[PDB]
Amino acid sequence: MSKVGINGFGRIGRLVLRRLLEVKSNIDVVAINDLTSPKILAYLLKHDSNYGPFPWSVDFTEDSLIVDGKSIAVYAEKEAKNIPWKAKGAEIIVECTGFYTSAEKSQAHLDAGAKKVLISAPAGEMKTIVYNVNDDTLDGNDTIVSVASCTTNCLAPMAKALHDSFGIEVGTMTTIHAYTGTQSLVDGPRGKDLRASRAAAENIIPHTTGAAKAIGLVIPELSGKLKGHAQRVPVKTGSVTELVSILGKKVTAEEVNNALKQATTNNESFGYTDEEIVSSDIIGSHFGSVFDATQTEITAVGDLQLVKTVAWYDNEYGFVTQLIRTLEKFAKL
Amino acid sequence: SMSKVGINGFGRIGRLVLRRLLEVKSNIDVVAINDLTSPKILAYLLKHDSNYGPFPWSVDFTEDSLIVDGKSIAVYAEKEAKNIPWKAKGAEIIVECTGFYTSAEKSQAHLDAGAKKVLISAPAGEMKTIVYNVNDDTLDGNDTIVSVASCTTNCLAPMAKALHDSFGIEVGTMTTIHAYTGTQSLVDGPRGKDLRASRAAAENIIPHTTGAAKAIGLVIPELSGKLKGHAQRVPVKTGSVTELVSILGKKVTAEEVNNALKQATTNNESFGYTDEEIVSSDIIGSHFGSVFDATQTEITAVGDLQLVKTVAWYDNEYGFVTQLIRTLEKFAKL
Amino acid sequence: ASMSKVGINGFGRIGRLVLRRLLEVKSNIDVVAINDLTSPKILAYLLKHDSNYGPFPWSVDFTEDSLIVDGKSIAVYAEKEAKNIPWKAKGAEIIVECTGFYTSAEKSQAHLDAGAKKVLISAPAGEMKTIVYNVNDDTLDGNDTIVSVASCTTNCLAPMAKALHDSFGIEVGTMTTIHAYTGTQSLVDGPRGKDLRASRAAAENIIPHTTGAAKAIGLVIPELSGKLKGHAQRVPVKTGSVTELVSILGKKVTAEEVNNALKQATTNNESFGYTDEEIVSSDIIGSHFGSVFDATQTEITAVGDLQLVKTVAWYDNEYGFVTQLIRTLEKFAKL
Amino acid sequence: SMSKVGINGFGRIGRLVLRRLLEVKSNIDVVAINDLTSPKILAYLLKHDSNYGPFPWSVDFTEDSLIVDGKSIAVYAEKEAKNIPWKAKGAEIIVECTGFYTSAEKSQAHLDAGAKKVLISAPAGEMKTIVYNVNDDTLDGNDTIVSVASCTTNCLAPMAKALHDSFGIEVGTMTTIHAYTGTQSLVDGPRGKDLRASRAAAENIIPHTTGAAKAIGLVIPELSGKLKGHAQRVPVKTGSVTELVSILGKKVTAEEVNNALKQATTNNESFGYTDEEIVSSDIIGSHFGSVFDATQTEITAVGDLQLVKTVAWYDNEYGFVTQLIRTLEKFAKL
Ligand SMILES: NC(=O)c1ccc[n+]([C@@H]2O[C@H](COP(=O)([O-])OP(=O)(O)OC[C@H]3O[C@@H](n4cnc5c(N)ncnc54)[C@H](O)[C@@H]3O)[C@@H](O)[C@H]2O)c1
Ligand SMILES: NC(=O)c1ccc[n+]([C@@H]2O[C@H](COP(=O)([O-])OP(=O)(O)OC[C@H]3O[C@@H](n4cnc5c(N)ncnc54)[C@H](O)[C@@H]3O)[C@@H](O)[C@H]2O)c1
Ligand SMILES: NC(=O)c1ccc[n+]([C@@H]2O[C@H](COP(=O)([O-])OP(=O)(O)OC[C@H]3O[C@@H](n4cnc5c(N)ncnc54)[C@H](O)[C@@H]3O)[C@@H](O)[C@H]2O)c1
Ligand SMILES: NC(=O)c1ccc[n+]([C@@H]2O[C@H](COP(=O)([O-])OP(=O)(O)OC[C@H]3O[C@@H](n4cnc5c(N)ncnc54)[C@H](O)[C@@H]3O)[C@@H](O)[C@H]2O)c1
Ligand SMILES: O=C[C@H](O)COP(=O)(O)O
Ligand SMILES: O=C[C@H](O)COP(=O)(O)O
Ligand SMILES: O=C[C@H](O)COP(=O)(O)O
Ligand SMILES: O=C[C@H](O)COP(=O)(O)O
Ligand SMILES: [Cl-]
Ligand SMILES: [Cl-]
Ligand SMILES: [Cl-]
Ligand SMILES: [Cl-]
Ligand SMILES: [Cl-]
Repeated sequence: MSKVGINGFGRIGRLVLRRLLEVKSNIDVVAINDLTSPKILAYLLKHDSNYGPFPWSVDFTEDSLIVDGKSIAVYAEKEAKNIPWKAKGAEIIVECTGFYTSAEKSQAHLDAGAKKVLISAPAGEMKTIVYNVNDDTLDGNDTIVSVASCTTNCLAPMAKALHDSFGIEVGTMTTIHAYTGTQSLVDGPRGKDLRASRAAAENIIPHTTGAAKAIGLVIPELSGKLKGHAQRVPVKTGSVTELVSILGKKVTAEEVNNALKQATTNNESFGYTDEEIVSSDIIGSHFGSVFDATQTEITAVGDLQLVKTVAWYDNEYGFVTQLIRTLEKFAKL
Repeated sequence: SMSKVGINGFGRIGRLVLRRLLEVKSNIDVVAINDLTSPKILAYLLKHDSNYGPFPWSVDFTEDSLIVDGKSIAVYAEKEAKNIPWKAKGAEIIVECTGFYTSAEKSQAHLDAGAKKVLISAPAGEMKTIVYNVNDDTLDGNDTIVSVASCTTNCLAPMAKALHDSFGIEVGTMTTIHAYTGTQSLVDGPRGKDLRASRAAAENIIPHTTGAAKAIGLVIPELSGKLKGHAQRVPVKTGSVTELVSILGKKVTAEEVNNALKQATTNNESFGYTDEEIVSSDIIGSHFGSVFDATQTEITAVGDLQLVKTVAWYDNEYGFVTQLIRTLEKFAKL
Repeated sequence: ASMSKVGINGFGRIGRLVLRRLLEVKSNIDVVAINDLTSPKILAYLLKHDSNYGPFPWSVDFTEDSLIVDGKSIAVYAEKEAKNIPWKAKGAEIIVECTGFYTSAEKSQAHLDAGAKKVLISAPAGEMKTIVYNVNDDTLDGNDTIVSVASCTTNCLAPMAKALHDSFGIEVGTMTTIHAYTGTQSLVDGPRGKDLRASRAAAENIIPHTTGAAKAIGLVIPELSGKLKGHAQRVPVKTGSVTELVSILGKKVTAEEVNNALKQATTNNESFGYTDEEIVSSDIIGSHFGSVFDATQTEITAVGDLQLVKTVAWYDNEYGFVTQLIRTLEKFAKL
Repeated sequence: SMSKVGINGFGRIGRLVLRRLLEVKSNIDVVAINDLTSPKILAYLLKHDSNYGPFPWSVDFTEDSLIVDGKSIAVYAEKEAKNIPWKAKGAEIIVECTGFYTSAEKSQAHLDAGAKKVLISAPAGEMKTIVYNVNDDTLDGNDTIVSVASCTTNCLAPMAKALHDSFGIEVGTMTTIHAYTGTQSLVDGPRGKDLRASRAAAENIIPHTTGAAKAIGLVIPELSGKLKGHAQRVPVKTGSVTELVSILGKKVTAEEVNNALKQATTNNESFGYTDEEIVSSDIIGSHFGSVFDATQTEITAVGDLQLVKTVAWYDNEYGFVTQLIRTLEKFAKL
C-alpha cells in the first residue's frame, strides 16, 4: 500500500502533503476530498499564513490539483461514504476533517472502497499511536488507527521517559496552546462549548483536552493517573505542555534533565533544548515534542516533591512529522 | 408609536442593538430574538463581550427566553425568516442583522411572518438606504423595508456630504483600514469563493471589497457613480478608519477643509470631529457613526491639479449601531 | 475626615490607573504631584486616551508644569532620581512608587530624604512588610513608613492559597500564571536587560518568565514560606491574566468541597471574588477584585491516597491589582 | 579593502543584513559589529528570530566577539559612533542601522572613527539616496555617505517610476498600511514627542508620518514636490503594503497600467509582480524591495477626470534588506 487519500485538506491535511514531499516518501497522494473547488485548495496550498509559500509548483484543473507535476483528484463529498476512493484506488485514508473520529465513522471510508484509515485526532477506544513511544503495537491486521492529538504527541514522550526512569504516581498537565479552527474569530455560537464561542485572538481561553485522560491508550501503565486541560492563547501555531508529577523517587533537576537528554538522543520524534526559546522558535520543528530543560522545576517539602517538566510543540508541523512517521509504517505493514 | 421590535441575528450587531436601546432608555421594546441557538448560549454571549465588557444589566434565561434587566424576551431558533413567529409577542419592526436577508425579496419574509417593517443592518441593493443625519429626511410612511448600509457607508457618507456641500466632489476613491469581522477566517481555510477571506484574519493585512463608495448614490444622489474604493482588513478587533482621496470642485487649503468639516459636525449627534492624536482603540464605544480627524487632512497640489485626502474614524461595531438605532427610532414613528 | 496628600512616582500603566481608581471611588486622598520622565502634555495625552480602559472619565488638561484633572491641579516633575523630587513644594507625604526602579527599602528611602513620610511600592520589594489587602493588611501599623503590595500575581495567588491553607492546609504546591504582556517585555526582537526571553516580541510569542509570587508568598502568608514555587508564561493579550496552582493539601477533598470553601472565602470580600461562569480573560478586564476564583477550572487528580488539586483564578493584572493597591493605600494613609 | 564592513546597530535590520550577506555568498566580509549589549545577547538574537525562524548558519560568541559560520566578528558597545574602533579590524564601509545617525553630519562620525564610507539604512536628508534598480546608476567613486531611504521608499519608488515613465504622474498621494516596528510602543507610554508612537502597537491602527512620498525627488527628480503620503501602522509583525493614488498624464485602462507595470518588473531582481490574491504574510521573506499587485489596480473615472490607484507589497524587513545589500555590493566596488 502506497496509495493515499486525504480527507480534509485543512491545516493538518495540507501539511501532510507538504511533509510527504519534504521527505520524498514513496507514498503518492492520489486523491483529496474537501468541501470546495480545486482553485481554492490550490490557493490555500500555495499560500500559507504560518509556513510560507509551497516549496513545489501548484496548479489546478476543474477536478484536480497539479502538485510538482503530479495529478491529484479533488472531490467534494460531505459524507465520506459517497467519496469515490475506488476511482484512483485510494488505499489509506488520512482522516483530517474532525467529523469521523471513531471506528464506526471512519468505517464509511472502508465502505467507500478504502483499506485503512489513519485518523489525525483522538478517536475513542482504538489503537492510538505516538511515534517512538507505542508504534511497536501496530500490526498487519490493523485497519482504522489514531495518532491522537498534537498535545498527546507532546506529552507522551516526556511522560514515558519520566515513567521509565522514575515512575509517575499521579500527574496533571496544562498546555498553553495556539488557537485553532475549532475556536471562533468573533464572539459567537460554536455549538455547545461556551468558551469556544469567544474571540480566539483576543483572549486566554480555557479548553478541554483528553491528551492526559486518554494517555492510557499510549502508555498503559499511566492509564487513569493523569488529567489536564488547555489555555488557548493568541499565537497562530506553537504550543507548550507543562506536566506536574508526583514521581516514584526523589530527584534533582539535573537528574530529571539527564534522563530526558538520554531519552532524546538520536530520537527523531523527541528533541531537547537547554536554550531560552519562545513559541515562535518551535514553528517548523521536525519533532512531536521538544523537552525544555530550562523550565524544569522541583518543589520539595520533606517526603513530598512536585516535579514540573515542560516540553514545546509545533502543534501543526511538529505533530504532522509524527503523523507521517506513523503513516509510513502503517503503510509498510 | 410603533414600539415593538424583533431582532433577527443576535450577533455582534444584534447584541449591541439591545445594549444601545437600553443605554438610551428608548421607548422601543425588544420583545423577541431569533437566531440558531439556545437561550443559554445567547445569554452567555450577551453577558460577556470581548469588545465592550460585561453587559450593564442583569441577564438570565429560560428554556425559551432571555430575561434582561428583569424583562422577558422570547427566543426563537428559526433559520428561515418566514417561519419566525413574530406575532406571538407582537413584534412590529424587525432589525435584520443575520447577513442572510440583504435584499427586499429576502427581507420581505419577515412581513410574511407577520411583522410590519424591516430595518436591515447592511447594504441591501437598490432600496431606501439611510445614513442618519445625511438623508434620513427621505424616510416616509410608505417605507416598509429599509437599509442602513454598512459601517463603512455611515463613516464615508457624512464626510462626503460635507465635501459635496462646501466644495463639490468631482471624483474620488476610498480606502478603509478596517477591523476584522466574522465574515473573515480564523485560520487559513475556505470561506466561500473569496480567496482573500480564506486567510487568517488576525495574522494578515487582507484586501477586501466593499460597496460603500460604489453605492454612495443611494445616500448622496449627486455622487452617484463618482466614488470607488476598497478595504484593507487588519488585526484589530473593532475600530476602523476611512481615507477618501478626492478631486474637489474648488481650490482649497487644509484649514478650509477642516473648518468646513467642523461646521458640519457642530450639533451633529451622528458625526464627530477631533484634532487630537487618537488611534483606533480610542474610537471603541464611540457614539458617532463617523469622527472626522482633522490631523490627517492632506492637500497635494501641483499648479491647478489638487488631490484632497480626508480621514474619519468609526467604531464599525458600536458606532454604526448608534446610527442603526437613530434610524430605527425615526422609522418607528412614521 | 482624613485627607492625606499623595505623590505618584512613575505615571505609567499602574501610576495612571492609580489616579483613575482614586477618583472613581471618591477617595479623600488628594494626588498633588506626579513625577515621571516627560512633559505634562505627554502625560495628559496618555491619561486621556487609554488603549485598555478607554477615555478618562474626567476632564484632563495641562500647563507647562501641571495636569489639570477635573479642574484640580497636579504638579508635574521629571526627576530621574527620586532624591531630587521636590515632594515638599506641594506637601506630598505618601508616595505611590510605580517606576520599577525603587524596589527596596534603601532605594525608596530617597523619597523620605526628599521630604515625604511614607512610600507604598507597587511591586515586590524584598524583606519588608508586603500587603495583599484582605489577606494580611492587619499587620500594618502607625510605625510603618515603607511597604510593598507585591505583584499582581501575588495578589491573585495569596487569597486562593490563604483559603486552601485555612480550610485544608497546603503541604506543597507549584504555580503557573498565563499572563498578559507588560512594559518590561519587547515589541520587537531586541535587547532587554539581561533576560534573553524578555528580548523577544511579546505580541508574537509564548514567553516563559520568572516571577517571585510563589517563592516569596511567606511575606504574606507566613505558614507557607518555602512551600510554593512557580513561574509565568507571557502571552499576547494586552491585560487580563490567570493563575493556576497545583497543590498537595493536608486533607482528601472533592471539587465541590474545594469550591464551597473558596465561595465562603469570597463572601462579602471586596478583594476576592468568585465565578462559576465560563469566562475568558477579556471578561476580567476592569475587575474591581485582586483575584477571582474560577470554580469551573477546579480539578482533583487522585490515585490511592495521592491527590493533586488544581485551582485557578483570574486577575486583571492592571486594574484589578490597582484596586488592591488603592485599598491598601487608603488604610496605610490613615495610620 | 572595501570588501570589509562594519554594522552599527545589530537590530532588526542589522541582523538581517548579516543574514542576507551569507545567503547570497557575498565576497563582503563583516569584520565588526557595534551595538549596546553583550555578545551573549547578540548571539541569542541572531540565532533565534521571531519573524524568520532559526539562523541558517552556526552562531557562538566569546566575551568580545561573535563566531558566525565559523568566522569571528568583533563586537563593540560604543553608544557614540565617533568612539567605535573600526580601524582595529579594518572596517571600511559601515552599514548604519541604529536610527541615530541619519544625516551627513551625524554619520560623519564613522569617518572620523576611521572608516571610509557609510551606507545609512534609512532616509537621511539631502544626500544621495538610492533605490536599487531605480537610481543606483547615480552612485560614484567619490560618495562616502549615502542613504537607501526607507522600506516605503523602496516600495513606492519603482511603482512610481514605472508610472512616471509610461504615463506621467501629475500629482499623487500615498498611504502605506505598514507593520509595526521598534519605534512604536508595546504598552501605552512616552515615546519622545510623537504622541501616536506612544500607543500600544499591537492593539491599534496608528497613523504615522513617513517621508517616502515627500522626499521621492531624491530618487526620481522629475517627481520632486508631486507626491505626499503617510502610513497607518497596524498589528502585523512584518509585511506591509503601499497604495498610491495618482492623477496620470494619460487616460488609461486597468489592463494598460498592469501591462506597463508587468513590463517594468520583467528581469527585475528588485521589483516583483503578482496577479495572485495574496495577503501580507505571503510577502514575508520576499527577495524584492516591492511587488506590484495587479489585482488591486483601480481606475475611477468621471468624464475627463481620472484617479488611478496602484498597490505594491513589501517586506519592510527582509525585502528592504535585499535592496540594502544590492546597494552595498555596488557601493563596495566603486
Ligand atoms: N490544528 C491543530 O493544531 C491540530 C493538531 C493535531 C490534530 N488536529 C486534528 O486534525 C483534524 C483537522 O484539524 P485542522 O486544524 O486541519 O482543521 P481545519 O478546520 O483547518 O481543517 C478541516 C478541513 O476539513 C474540511 N472538512 C470539514 N468537514 C468536512 C467533511 N464533512 N468532508 C470533507 N472535508 C471536510 C474543511 O473544509 C477543512 O479544509 C482535527 O480532527 C483536529 O482535531 C489538529
Ligand atoms: N461587524 C461589523 O463591523 C458590521 C458593521 C456594520 C454592519 N454589519 C452587518 O450586520 C450584519 C450582522 O453582522 P455581524 O457582525 O453581527 O455578524 P455575526 O456573524 O456576528 O452575526 C450573525 C448572527 O446571526 C445568526 N444567524 C446566522 N444565520 C441565521 C439565520 N438564518 N437566522 C437567524 N440567525 C442567523 C448567527 O448565529 C449570529 O448570531 C451583517 O449583514 C453585516 O454585514 C456588520
Ligand atoms: N501588570 C502590570 O503592569 C503590573 C502589575 C503589578 C505591578 N506592576 C509593577 O508596577 C510597576 C510599574 O509597572 P507599569 O506596568 O506601570 O510600568 P510602565 O513602564 O507602564 O510605567 C513606568 C513609568 O515610570 C516612568 N519612569 C521610569 N523610570 C523612572 C524614574 N527614574 N523616575 C520617574 N519615572 C520613571 C516611565 O516613564 C513610565 O511612565 C513595576 O514595578 C511593575 O512591576 C505592574
Ligand atoms: N524595521 C523596519 O521595518 C525598517 C525598514 C526600513 C528601514 N528601517 C530603518 O533601519 C534602522 C534600524 O531599524 P530597526 O528596525 O533594525 O531598529 P531596531 O530598534 O530593531 O534596531 C536598533 C539597533 O541599534 C541598537 N542601538 C540603538 N542606539 C544605538 C547606538 N547609539 N549605538 C549603537 N547601537 C545602537 C539597538 O540596540 C538595536 O540593536 C532605522 O533607522 C530604521 O528607520 C527599518
Ligand atoms: O485549525 C484547527 C482545527 O479546526 C481544530 O484542531 P483542534 O481539534 O486541535 O482544536
Ligand atoms: O459574520 C460576521 C460579520 O457580520 C461580517 O461583517 P461585514 O459584513 O461587515 O464583513
Ligand atoms: O515597565 C514595567 C512593566 O510595565 C511592568 O511589568 P511587570 O509587571 O512585568 O513588572
Ligand atoms: O527602532 C527602530 C524601528 O524599528 C525602525 O522602523 P521605522 O523607522 O521604519 O519605524
Ligand atoms: Cl468600488
Ligand atoms: Cl470592509
Ligand atoms: Cl519559584
Ligand atoms: Cl508628505
Ligand atoms: Cl511607516
